[PDB]
Amino acid sequence: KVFGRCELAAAMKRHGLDNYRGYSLGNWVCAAKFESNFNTQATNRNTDGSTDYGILQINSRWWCNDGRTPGSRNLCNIPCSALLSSDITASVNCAKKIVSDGNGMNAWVAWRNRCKGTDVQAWIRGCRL
Ligand SMILES: [Cl-]
Ligand code: NA
Repeated sequence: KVFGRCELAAAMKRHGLDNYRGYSLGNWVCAAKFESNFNTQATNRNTDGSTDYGILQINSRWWCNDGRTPGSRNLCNIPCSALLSSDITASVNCAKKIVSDGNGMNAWVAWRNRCKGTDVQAWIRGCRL
C-alpha cells in the first residue's frame, strides 16, 4: 500500500506514535517519506547483506528475521515480511522498540540527514487529526 501523507499521519497517531519518546508526529511522517516514499512494500538491500523492510525500512541484522541475514538478531520477534503489510501495526510496534534503544530516531539515517532540525510540523499541516 502507498499511503497518502495525511492518511499515514492519522494511522500513526492512532497507533500511539505522536510524541512517542518525545518525537512529534511530523518526525515519523518525515522519516517514512524519505525512508520508503510511504510505500509499505519497500525493500532495500545493504552492503553487509542485511535488508531494510517496509514503511520505516527496519533492518534485518537486528530487528526481524528474513532467513538470509547470518548471525542476525530478531529483536522485534517477527518475520521481516510482516513489516510489508498494508496494516502498519507491526512496523509501528517494532519502531517503538528501536526508538527506545538509546540513540532515538538517529537510528533512521534518512531522519537524521533529512528531517532532524527541519520544520517537521509541515508534514502534518492540513491534515484532519
Ligand atoms: Cl531521544
Ligand atoms: Na535478524
